[PDB]
Amino acid sequence: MTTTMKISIEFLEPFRMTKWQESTRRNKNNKEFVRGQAFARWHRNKKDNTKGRPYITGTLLRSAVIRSAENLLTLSDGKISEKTCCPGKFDTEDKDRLLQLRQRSTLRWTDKNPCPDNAETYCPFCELLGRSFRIHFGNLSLPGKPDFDGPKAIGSQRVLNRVDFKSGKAHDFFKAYEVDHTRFPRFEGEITIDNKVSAEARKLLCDSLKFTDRLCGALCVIRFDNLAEKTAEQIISILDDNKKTEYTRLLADAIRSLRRSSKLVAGLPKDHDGKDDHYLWDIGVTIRQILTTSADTKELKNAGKWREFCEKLGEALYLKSKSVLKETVVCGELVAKTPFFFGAIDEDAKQTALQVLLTPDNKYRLPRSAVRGILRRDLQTYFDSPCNAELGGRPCMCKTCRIMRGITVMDARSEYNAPPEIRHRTRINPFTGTVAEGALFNMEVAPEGIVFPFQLRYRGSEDGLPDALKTVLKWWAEGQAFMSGAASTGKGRFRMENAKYETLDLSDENQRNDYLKNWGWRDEKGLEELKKRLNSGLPEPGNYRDPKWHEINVSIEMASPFINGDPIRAAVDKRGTAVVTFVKYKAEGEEAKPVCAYKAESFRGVIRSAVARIHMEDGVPLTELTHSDCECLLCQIFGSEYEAGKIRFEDLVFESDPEPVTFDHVAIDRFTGGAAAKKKFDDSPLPGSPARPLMLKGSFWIRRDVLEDEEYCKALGKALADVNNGLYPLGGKSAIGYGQVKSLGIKGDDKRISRLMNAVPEKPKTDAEVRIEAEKVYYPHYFVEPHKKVEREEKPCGHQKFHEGRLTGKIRCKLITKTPLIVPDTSNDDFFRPYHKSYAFFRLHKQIMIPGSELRGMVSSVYETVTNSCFRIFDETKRLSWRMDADQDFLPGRVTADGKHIQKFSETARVPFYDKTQKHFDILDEQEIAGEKPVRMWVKRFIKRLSLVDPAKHWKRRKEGIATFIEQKNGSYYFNVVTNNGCTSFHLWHKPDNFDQEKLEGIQNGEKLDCWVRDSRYQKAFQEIPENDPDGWECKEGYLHVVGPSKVEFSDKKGDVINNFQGTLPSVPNDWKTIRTNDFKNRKRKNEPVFCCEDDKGNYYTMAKYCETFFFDLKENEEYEIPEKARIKYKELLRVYNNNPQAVPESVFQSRVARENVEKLKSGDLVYFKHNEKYVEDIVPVRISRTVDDRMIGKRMSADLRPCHGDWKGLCPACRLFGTGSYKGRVRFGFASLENDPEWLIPGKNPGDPFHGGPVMLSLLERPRPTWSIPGSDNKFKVPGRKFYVHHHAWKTIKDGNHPTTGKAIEQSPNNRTVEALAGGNSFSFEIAFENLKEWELGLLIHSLQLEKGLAHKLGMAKSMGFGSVEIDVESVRLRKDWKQWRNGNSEIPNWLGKGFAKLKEWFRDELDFIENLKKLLWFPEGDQAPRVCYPMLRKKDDPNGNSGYEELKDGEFKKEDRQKKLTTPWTPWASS
RNA sequence: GUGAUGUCACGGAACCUUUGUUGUCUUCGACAUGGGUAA
RNA sequence: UACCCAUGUCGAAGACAACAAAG
Ligand SMILES: [Zn+2]
Ligand SMILES: [Zn+2]
Ligand SMILES: [Zn+2]
Ligand SMILES: [Zn+2]
Repeated sequence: MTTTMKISIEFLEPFRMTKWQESTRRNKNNKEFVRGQAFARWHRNKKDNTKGRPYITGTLLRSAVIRSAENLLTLSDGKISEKTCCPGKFDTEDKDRLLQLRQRSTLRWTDKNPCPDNAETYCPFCELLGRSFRIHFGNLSLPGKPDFDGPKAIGSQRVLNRVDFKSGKAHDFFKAYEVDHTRFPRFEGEITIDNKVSAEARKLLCDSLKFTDRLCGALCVIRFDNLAEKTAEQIISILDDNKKTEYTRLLADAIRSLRRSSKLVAGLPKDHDGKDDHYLWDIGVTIRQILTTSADTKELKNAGKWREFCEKLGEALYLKSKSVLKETVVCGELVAKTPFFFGAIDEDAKQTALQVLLTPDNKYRLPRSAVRGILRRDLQTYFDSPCNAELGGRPCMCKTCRIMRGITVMDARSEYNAPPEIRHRTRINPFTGTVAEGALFNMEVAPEGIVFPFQLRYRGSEDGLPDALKTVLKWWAEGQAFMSGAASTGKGRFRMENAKYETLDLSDENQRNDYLKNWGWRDEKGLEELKKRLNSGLPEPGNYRDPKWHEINVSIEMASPFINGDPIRAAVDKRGTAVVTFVKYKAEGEEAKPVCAYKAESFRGVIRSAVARIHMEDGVPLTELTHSDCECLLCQIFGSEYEAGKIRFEDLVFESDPEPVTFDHVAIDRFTGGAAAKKKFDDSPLPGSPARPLMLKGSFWIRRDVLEDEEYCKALGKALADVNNGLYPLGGKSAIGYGQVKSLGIKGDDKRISRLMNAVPEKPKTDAEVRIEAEKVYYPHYFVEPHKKVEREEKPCGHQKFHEGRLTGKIRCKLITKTPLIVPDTSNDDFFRPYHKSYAFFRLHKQIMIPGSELRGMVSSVYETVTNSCFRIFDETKRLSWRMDADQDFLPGRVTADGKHIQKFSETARVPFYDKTQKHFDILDEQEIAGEKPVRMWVKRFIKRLSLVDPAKHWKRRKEGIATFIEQKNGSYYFNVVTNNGCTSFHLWHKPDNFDQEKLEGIQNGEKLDCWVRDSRYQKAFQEIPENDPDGWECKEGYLHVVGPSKVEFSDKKGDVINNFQGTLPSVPNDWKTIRTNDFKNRKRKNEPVFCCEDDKGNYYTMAKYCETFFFDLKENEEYEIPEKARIKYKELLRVYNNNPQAVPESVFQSRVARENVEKLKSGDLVYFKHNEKYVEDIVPVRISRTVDDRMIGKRMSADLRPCHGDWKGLCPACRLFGTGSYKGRVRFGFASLENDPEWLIPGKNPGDPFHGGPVMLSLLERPRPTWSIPGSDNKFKVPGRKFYVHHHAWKTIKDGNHPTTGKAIEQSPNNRTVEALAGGNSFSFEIAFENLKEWELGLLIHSLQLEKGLAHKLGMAKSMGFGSVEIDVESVRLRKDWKQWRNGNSEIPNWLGKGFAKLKEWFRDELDFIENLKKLLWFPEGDQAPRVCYPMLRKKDDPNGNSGYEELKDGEFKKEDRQKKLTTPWTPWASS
């Protein structure tokens, strides 16, 4: 006789579920199992499989109901209905049977004895306990009994740590499964109640069910009545096929960044010319096309679906890369004033190192655990007493724990669901100034401005909230709620807003019953009614305590460009650039606004370095200290791995919205003087200049106790003063003038910290002498042959501190132009044009200036020559090659079926193919033409010519014989000649012998006559014996070498041979096998057959080759193997053939190697080869072809002169001063600013604006040719030296349209430049910042700058044609004696120069000849002295002046034997004239 | 799928430390092609 | 198997090297 009451539990928060465990561990000795006794449980349908279902025990529900009953009986003085309850019986004989025992105190409401063990009737409380089944609680299950694969199908495990209060660092953690109430809100069950129980027991059960507010860690209401995989495979296959796997990770991070929107697919960058040949997105179908067809797929039209697709694809690519009781309700919103980071790692998401916590539907989550932890920390801070409570046991009774036992906080989420942003973070090596090994990672960051609903309920005996809670909530109201991790980088600062508080008296019977009836107004509907009763504001704490953190505002003025780089954003950005500045997102509504900001991590690192460089502990600078378990200044101010820091830097944002500009850079090879291979690049920094300085303003929070301390204030003041003196540039690429701090100023410190922030020798006369003759013509560039000794002895000083005896400061110099100067703005190529590229001068904010990178390059090139050093930029991997001449050792051969052997054909013959004397093309198969199948062709090696008259009147070896005349036709005689006493009889046709045929004109058929026969070399083969000469043909089997009609001459202007062509010029045929000879270059003798044609693309073609080859007499016994060196040389030859700008525009006239893009040597190939012993030296595909050098170009140079590899071989003085990849340089080159209004070379069109200038056209600036200075493969030829262009006044001649060498004209072209030049007399002032420079280093830098009276520099564009001669005068030197004191060093300059020259004497005692050579290359022409300098022309027939061209110079003056000495002796003429 | 006269698990901040940075003159002249002739 | 040269056009580089998380 029982009745069933059905119950339902609805969860308002994600609830906690336990990990499944077998019955062997379900005991009292397992910590993990007993920890989850208050959580939901997971069942197994079978023990082996994880397929199961979540359930809630009836025991947990019963315990919660009993606790609520205790509370209700306490609030009603033990009275339920008209009966009084007993104090309750909680006393068990067998303590062991109880899995757990109560460790909280039991509420007490009466002094009576508990009910008797055996009694006729029991109080309602005892009936509810179960002493009077009577009331049985059944397990609650999901409705419908659904099955799930496993716990991870319904929930995700999360880590919850425990943080020490004093240190701020965690020391332990535990995990639990969180199941979202959105997916699984309701659990249903039943309670079986016996009919004999009293009505008061049922009333108490109902009241306790309605009073139970939490269960399984969540607030609850109890009521009783393929494509991504395929895309990844395709992308990986495309990368594998094209050998572009090194771009995989960059493609994994970029594609992942596409998860924000599919619109980014159309916004992907293109090539530099606007075409779809981007080096990343057009690798292939292409990757861009794959992403395009994935974007508009019907499946991925939803934003969430596209985000999931992008995340899965990025992950796949990354893996490929490897009594009195009151309740106060406070409702408001927590708003993020900074980015925040609640850490939670997904094990299946390995692409991001640091991740934020999200809901299953990708909403940002403000967890309840973090809010409780922050509340406890803030209360402990308020009380100034840490809670020394250990886990487990009876509850702690401190002031904090008492407050926390009445506190309930709702877990919160946000409507905003955009994916988090990814930030790059690194750690710098203090000694090298570069990044440390392995210190590169990325962090997920949630945007600022996200709003979370916030509800806090406090249940306690006080009238309202305690004073501690009031003060903590007022701290949070002032925006000092630091909730999340990564606080030192200014993350996780919230402000509580729209706060309302209301107290409900649960002691009142009416209020208690109202609370019970409405379930405490904790559900979504109940909160709506409750919030109407809430009153705005917060209680004012009587004993209010000030917040522990104080805000200090920083304002930085930088008169220079700035960049905080982000390469992935650039890889995705619409405008193709190598790197772009960092941009963050802030949340507005459901949208994200991107803004440019200086990362808080970078500013924190710079400030920390500034503090550490000037301070040292116990004789050791703070940087060198291990910073483990120490009390040093750096750990006190900034924290360490042991404890949290007392300072927190926020992101500094730039005022206004400065849009970034694009600066191009190219590395200049020190040998060739031109662009180094692959070293062309872009940068997109924020533009800054003295005209419009960047203003970077932000805040950082410092703890009050530090701001009170005098020593910390003094340390921060000295560091910020050194930053204020420009000692610490912000951002990257400061070596080229970026991010120079003009001024720093802090506010809000009450002046505690800011109180600390507050004749040059004449150029020496030169000794250099250069004699110039007006007749002589000199070369544009010469080479300084360097001294063999490059000093690697010194070790580079670290950037960790300033050193005694070393000089730090700034050099202000005046750079003067002595000739026109050209520095182009290459972002736009149409400044002087309405194609022919035309560049404006370099201007920043419409101010003419020289970027620091060009000045740095020029000064570094001079410095590498003053002190002998390595060639810092040099393409060592280049392989030189030359063309053969018509002058033997190459022999025919066929590559065997193995592929590692080539046999040797004994003989070759010329088989006419493209003339009208045979039908070989018709009577040969494709396989025979290709050389696959052997063919039988008659060959003749000697033809016979005869004279009727005995040799006279003009052979040297003739055999006389009897000619029997057969016939005469076509004007040519025909007779069978029998000679060698009848041994050899052959039929031959004969041309009329001049002055001889007339004597014997009489034609007798069957005659006998006297003749003399000679043999001539006629090495030709035909498949069928020709009818004219059916004698002396030997049938031989061999292979046909057919490379096509390759020997061709293509001219824009009509050549002599094609001009005399009679008829109409035919079209170029598509099939190269149909090409037939149409004319003869020597028509008189019917030789040199030629095929002439004309086309629009290539103008006139003249193909003079009519014979293919026939390889016969193969030597199968003889073979030669192919070394890998020969194979790589042949591959280089093939790539040079295929990558040929000057190739003929018709592929029919190209060889089979070039017209069919032969990428490798394969089996069956017929080639020429030269060999040594049993291995092949060189292989060529045609008769006259390319010769490839065996060694790299860098081998032609001494190893001491090669670029330093770091990993410290050591460092040269110039590499030491300017830095390498592993060592940061100690010099920073700022932008030179033009002092006055510019005197220009050419005034522009409009006289209204005088600052702008007019166009001028340079001649063709062509690629430097290393093969000229290096005449060939001989080891005698070396790298002559470092190229330095001489000073000359060809700019005057080329100011008109006069070519430098010729002067005929300079017409526009699609391959030349137009520029505006700063005429001579322009004055710039610039500053070079240096740190830790020796005396001789400063002296030699000054010498490199000033040079001597009579010298100059060359800077900018078109140095060969007289442009860019500039001079530098050192104006002033400021030296950093101390952080507070600076003194001038103009009196110390002579000592600097003397010590530098003494160091030069030490290094090179009397071998300073290079200096003089450099000096002669730096010598500037005196008055009444104008040398003439120009490159030669191709040939003398192209030069009106009559000077010898390159073809006439390679033999003669600049012959291979003496070209190097001519080019290594400065100012050496190449034309006497 | 929990036992039952005793479960503070709202008893526990995934927390602390790290500079997207180092190096690079928007520069610049001789090369490309393969045969033809031996009346 | 031994000589002989003939033709006059043409852009190149477009990022590279390193770190890809540790304590
Ligand atoms: Zn009782
Ligand atoms: Zn406590
Ligand atoms: Zn320390
Ligand atoms: Zn070096």
